Amino acid sequence: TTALVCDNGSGLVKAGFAGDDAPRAVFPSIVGRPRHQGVMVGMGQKDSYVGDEAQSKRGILTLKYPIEHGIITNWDDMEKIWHHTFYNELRVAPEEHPTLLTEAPLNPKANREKMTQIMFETFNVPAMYVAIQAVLSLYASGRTTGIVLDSGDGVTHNVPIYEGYALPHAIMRLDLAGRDLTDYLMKILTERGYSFVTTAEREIVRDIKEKLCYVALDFENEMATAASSSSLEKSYELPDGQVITIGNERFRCPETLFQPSFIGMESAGIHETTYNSIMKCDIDIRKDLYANNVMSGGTTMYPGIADRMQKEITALAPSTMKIKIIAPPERKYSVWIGGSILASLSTFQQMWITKQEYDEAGPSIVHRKCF
Amino acid sequence: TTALVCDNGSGLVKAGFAGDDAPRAVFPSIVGRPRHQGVMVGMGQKDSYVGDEAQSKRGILTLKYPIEHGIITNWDDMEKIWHHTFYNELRVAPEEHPTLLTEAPLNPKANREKMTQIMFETFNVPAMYVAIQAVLSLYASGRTTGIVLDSGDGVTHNVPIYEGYALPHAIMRLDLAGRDLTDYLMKILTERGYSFVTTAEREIVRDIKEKLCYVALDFENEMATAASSSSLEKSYELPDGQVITIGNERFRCPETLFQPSFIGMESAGIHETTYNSIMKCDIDIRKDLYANNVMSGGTTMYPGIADRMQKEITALAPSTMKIKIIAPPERKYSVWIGGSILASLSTFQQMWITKQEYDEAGPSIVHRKCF
Amino acid sequence: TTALVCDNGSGLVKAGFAGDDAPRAVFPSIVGRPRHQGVMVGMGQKDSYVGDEAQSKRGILTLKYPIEHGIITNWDDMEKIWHHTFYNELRVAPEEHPTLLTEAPLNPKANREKMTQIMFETFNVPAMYVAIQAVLSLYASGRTTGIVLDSGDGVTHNVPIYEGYALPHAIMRLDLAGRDLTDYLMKILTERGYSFVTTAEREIVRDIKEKLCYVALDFENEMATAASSSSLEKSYELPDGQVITIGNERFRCPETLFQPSFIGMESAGIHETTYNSIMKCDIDIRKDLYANNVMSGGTTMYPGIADRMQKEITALAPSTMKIKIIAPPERKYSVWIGGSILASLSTFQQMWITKQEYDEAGPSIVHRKCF
Ligand SMILES: Nc1ncnc2c1ncn2[C@@H]1O[C@H](COP(=O)(O)OP(=O)(O)O)[C@@H](O)[C@H]1O
Ligand SMILES: Nc1ncnc2c1ncn2[C@@H]1O[C@H](COP(=O)(O)OP(=O)(O)O)[C@@H](O)[C@H]1O
Ligand SMILES: Nc1ncnc2c1ncn2[C@@H]1O[C@H](COP(=O)(O)OP(=O)(O)O)[C@@H](O)[C@H]1O
Ligand SMILES: [Mg+2]
Ligand SMILES: [Mg+2]
Ligand SMILES: [Mg+2]
Repeated sequence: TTALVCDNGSGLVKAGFAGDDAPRAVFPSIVGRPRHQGVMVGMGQKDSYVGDEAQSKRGILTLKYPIEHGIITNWDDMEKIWHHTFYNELRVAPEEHPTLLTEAPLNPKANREKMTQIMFETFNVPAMYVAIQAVLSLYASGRTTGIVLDSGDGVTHNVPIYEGYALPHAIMRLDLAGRDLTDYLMKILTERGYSFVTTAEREIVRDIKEKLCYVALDFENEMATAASSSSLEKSYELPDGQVITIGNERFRCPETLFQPSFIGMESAGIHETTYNSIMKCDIDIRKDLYANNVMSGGTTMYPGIADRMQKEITALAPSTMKIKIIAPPERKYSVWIGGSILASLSTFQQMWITKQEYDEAGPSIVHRKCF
Repeated sequence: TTALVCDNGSGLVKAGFAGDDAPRAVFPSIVGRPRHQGVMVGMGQKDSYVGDEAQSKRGILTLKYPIEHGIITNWDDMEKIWHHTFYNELRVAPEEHPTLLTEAPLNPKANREKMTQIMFETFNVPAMYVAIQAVLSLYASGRTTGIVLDSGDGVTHNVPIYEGYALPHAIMRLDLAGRDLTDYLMKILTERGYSFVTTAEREIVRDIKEKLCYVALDFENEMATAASSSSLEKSYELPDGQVITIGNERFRCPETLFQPSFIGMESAGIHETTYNSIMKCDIDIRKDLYANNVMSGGTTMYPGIADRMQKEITALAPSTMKIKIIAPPERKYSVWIGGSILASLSTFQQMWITKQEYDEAGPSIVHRKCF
Repeated sequence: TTALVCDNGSGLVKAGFAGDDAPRAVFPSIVGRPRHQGVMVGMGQKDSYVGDEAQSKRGILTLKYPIEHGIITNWDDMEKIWHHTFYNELRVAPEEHPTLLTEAPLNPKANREKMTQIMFETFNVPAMYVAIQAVLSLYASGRTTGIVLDSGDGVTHNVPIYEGYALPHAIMRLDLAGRDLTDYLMKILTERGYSFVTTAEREIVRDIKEKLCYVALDFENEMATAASSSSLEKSYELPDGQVITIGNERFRCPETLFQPSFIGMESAGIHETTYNSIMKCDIDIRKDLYANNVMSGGTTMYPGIADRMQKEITALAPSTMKIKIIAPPERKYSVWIGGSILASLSTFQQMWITKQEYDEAGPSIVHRKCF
């Protein structure tokens, strides 16, 4: 039976069949419920819309993300989304196909406990597993060593690995990701006048960000150049033809990745986070982590991010050494690609949590058998 | 049993059977009484006349409209109109038939309350319903989405709808319609000495308005042209042989719809009201309302009005949009046709207010079981 | 030289001198112009009227508000109102006095840019300063640690301030204020038949609101009480001579504050906004923010709103905390009184913006020498 690799990301749900090389389907993880009053008798049915249907019709809906910082907060929505992805997207019976999920490190235990409980008692999947995301990212690159910086929609996390051996005492999780960047872009935009408030309008600010934002290579220089002239301005068209124009916002918003004091946070930037992640590990493996940075996750698709991080980390690490910022072209999907790779292995097929094992031991097994 | 549709307008009662595509009865909504002595013997009885039997004898009658501005102001006579419709036009005792009525939006509660009270207590219909006029207008075109502009005889109101979900904060009503324009035409006809002072002469002026008037496409150019030439003047023959000739009145009277300050009202024209109603809707759907602007009501029957709405909304709205005014050729009965379609839904048979329910809860039930 | 303090309200301009106890002059911020034509020579002159004189004659004027939601939309008329204050109400040439102004938070930048440019180029004030309204609101009360819930005529906003160190990432600004409550009241007064359809009658609805609206401590309970008994029905006398009776509108009108979905808005009520603004702050400072909720703004004078806010917030904050609301009688002028306090301090004299500094650096200096 061909396994399934369901990466229940925090912003987008990626899914597909093991043995493939790209997800069968992608779509946002939003459950929309109508907000106004229905007058047309015999029309306006389907009290709730999920996925792309609620994405397009968002004018009359309220968009709820069930995942808030990588931690599933509302469960009824999550069950809804899993049923949707299994049936109306993949179009297969879950009770015959192994599944492989993904989770962030340092998550509350009840999260994955209930994840497995749902998978086994609602969908009756024959087998399932819960892998960490950076390990799959490091498979997707095809490596055994490296330090993985996977920044999704909810969470940012470093996870140094060396020759297959993870070093949990240096894993660092920094809860600052794409969603916060959009919520700060929305707030800065008012300086020009534009007011984006409703839940739906976050999905227009998100597109503005995805379309126009780029991380600076020298923040001070970019501010100076922007102030000098309008060379950096770019105009965007709302869904009402009205055109908006943003200048230095384009690189002020991503800057928050490196100076979380923009959003008020105390944590340090991602460059210092990765550096301090390297320093905590054993001194004799630092050489192969300094030289094997491997990015992942969507948030790392801003132009100029790689050069900026190269410069910023090299301004920290000892000069004689070499820092190499590997950025796979499809890093937006590395976790799922690695999941497919893992589910392909013959050696791995002895590590499944089978329905008999779950029935014998109970939900708590998923902690023992899973990293 | 078969239901009845009774679109009790302010100018014309349109009553018939659900299923047909036309009203079975169409008579004016007036109730006349004699203002002269009755020296004849055994002749001139029936102190009051109703409908066309009143119109044909308007020589010796005083005409009254039981409905004014869409709020019923004389129930003793609206009862006579209902009695006439049921018993002489459709020729059916209502006690057997479900009855479907209509009321304009923002129209006081104590109006439909007393309408329900009358229908249940006096005629004793098995069940009934009060559907808003814009919504039926929207069914008649079979659409799902658009901004409905009804311009009846006494009220002009908009009701934006997207995918079936109405927006109560964008329902803008403008009580300027056919009777205001009839009175204004009577006012400006005095410039040429034509003095129409009574009610019968108001009916004659209403026929003048229907027969001659048309909406200008550029008011200042039309005024200059008419003032500089006789290309526009037209004639009409009164019911005693005298012949009248009118000029720029023809397009001055309709223009009041786009400039109510012609009659002292401060509100905005119909174009501005439509734009404001759309612009109170969510940004997500304005692209779909711009291209689905419906029309209805008798007063929008002027030749070239659709072109003027096109021009005004095109000038007002953002340049990157497709304005398209939907003007069905049969749009004089659009509300009634929509009602006929609505009453013939199997899903709508659960929406009727049944006699037992009103006996239980009372007139206020209409505020619950009806829009 | 006594430095004025000109609080720029959206609905009421509050002006006076620094050091006083309360404003020397108060007058509404509207600019009116007649719509009809003059017929008698030497009468009905001076096409434009401003403020209270426009209020007095509003029967023949069209009334425009230069400010919308706190953002000066009509500069040509705000200039006239500033001229009016300086040269008729206070009756002092401004170029002899430092002039302290105010501005709401999260307010677009070009707004205060031009607000400074006009002040320095038309009136040529020797100095000036543009404070925030929450900081002044907290000055007036003499505290140092509070979260001001300032509800005005254009903007409702919270601002947590602790020991004088603001938290710029927690400030919230909602575009719901007195004017929307007035508009919703004017709409729901059509449920009874009263039609208020002119810019002149917006002020009659405004006074009906100010004089008969009150907030319910338990919305559903008050609705039941109103339906069951007429004890909540009170009558009012319109200037035209008529009389009106209003039942449950009296509290249905201010309820838009706590369930903004009544006016089609999605955002959360004021109590939820305050709770969120307190939950976005550091952990250890919430204890003192809970205990110093300082109210302000005219919209907050609705009887029963302090109690309502305290009752509602105590259901969100953990039971162990001592939620307090401070509702001084003079909370309407709080911002101006705070400005009067600020201008008199001896430590403030250095942070003025002087004519020479503006000349050397232009309007951009406002973002640098203020908050
Ligand atoms: N081309 C892009 N440029 C910038 N940001 C992007 C791009 N694509 C996706 N993102 C960001 O990535 C987030 C969603 O994608 P993703 O990182 O993969 O979430 P997740 O892994 O949890 O499924 C969004 O916050 C979005 O801002
Ligand atoms: N061809 C026409 N041209 C101009 N005005 C018209 C035309 N037909 C009807 N009207 C006007 O519309 C009014 C009646 O239209 P109607 O839709 O039936 O009003 P109601 O809301 O009561 O149903 C009349 O007063 C008449 O003046
Ligand atoms: N006692 C009151 N009760 C209720 N509303 C009031 C009261 N006083 C003023 N208002 C309303 O608040 C607004 C004026 O108050 P204000 O705080 O000064 O607005 P702004 O800050 O913009 O100057 C007006 O819309 C008015 O209707
Ligand atoms: Mg991810
Ligand atoms: Mg009509
Ligand atoms: Mg204020």
